[PDB]
Amino acid sequence: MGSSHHHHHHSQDPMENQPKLNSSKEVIAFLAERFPHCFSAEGEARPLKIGIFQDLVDRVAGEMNLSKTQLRSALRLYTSSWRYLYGVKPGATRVDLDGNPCGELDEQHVEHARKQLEEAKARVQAQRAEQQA
Repeated sequence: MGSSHHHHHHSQDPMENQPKLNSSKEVIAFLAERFPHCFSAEGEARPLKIGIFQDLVDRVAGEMNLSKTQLRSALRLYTSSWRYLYGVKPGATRVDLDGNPCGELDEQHVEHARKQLEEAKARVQAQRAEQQA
């Protein structure tokens, strides 16, 4: 069974590809089992891009449980996470799923992206609680 044979790459992820993606959340999780650099699953998120999705989709998609758009949505879900934009605006992503900053940036420029959350934070702020975990 399975369309893609010797399909791309699974790691040694703790989450594992247990639930069949479910068209958003747990596909980050796939994304992450698949892309230990790009994605977490472990984690809330990490600075990603969005146009990555397309790249993903090279790789990701209907390997298990994706019809791309039910992945691009994952790439909405966790991308609406803050933890996502703890960098993401430029190549803050650091990945087009090989691990190039969507090849868009260096890191010393997504360095400021890395501080654009300090923009966020600083906007959010007030409470002791913000980046507290």
